[PDB]
Amino acid sequence: LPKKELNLYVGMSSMQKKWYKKILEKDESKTRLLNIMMQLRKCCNHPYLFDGAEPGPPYTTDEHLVYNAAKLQVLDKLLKKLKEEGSRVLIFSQMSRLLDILEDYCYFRNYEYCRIDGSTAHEDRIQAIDDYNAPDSKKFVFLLTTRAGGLGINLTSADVVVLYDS
DNA sequence: AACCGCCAAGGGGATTACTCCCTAGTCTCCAGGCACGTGTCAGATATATACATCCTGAGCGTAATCATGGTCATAGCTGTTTCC
Repeated sequence: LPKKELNLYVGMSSMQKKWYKKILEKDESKTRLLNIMMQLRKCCNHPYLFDGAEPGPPYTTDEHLVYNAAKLQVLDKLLKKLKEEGSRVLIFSQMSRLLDILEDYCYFRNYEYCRIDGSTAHEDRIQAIDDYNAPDSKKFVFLLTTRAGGLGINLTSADVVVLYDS
């Protein structure tokens, strides 16, 4: 059985277009751009990563996060579809900090999962893998990094794997 | 949460060649600024008064202390009662 591949070209969120211009035109201000590569990469990845895109002193946790994000709207659609389809999904990303927001947004949707990140533990890696690969595991999603997570482990219990970033 | 390894990629510091035009040296020139006389004014001088202010009690207020009274507690005395 082969594998399918689709590249979900989604438009960059209009809400963060303010800050994306604020990065291109150097408009928010008075910070580093020593690696314009990464700065645009983080804005390409997620807006709240720039330390002030989340204005709330209580830091509200609601649909605004998926609202202000370009990708998570398609993610929310695909998570709803794959939940009914029973697809056991794996998510890969580069920024461990971004995964915190996904961990927070996983809490919002109340999914079971296990978060493996660079330098979590030794026994925690084993146990989180076991719970995810446990038979009939309801851990519908699985947070994982890119350069720390997928270098030899087998996840045949899963079928669909999604990249947040390239 | 520092440390350390790791990872790729712009980024700008380095190097080479060249051009050029601006500053240097000279040189001609002259009036600006510096010495050189001089009066006048604004600080210095010399009193006198006005005033602030400190000093030390003139006195006044305040509290601290001793005096003084009243009051209650306890002890002593005796009268009453009951018992043999």
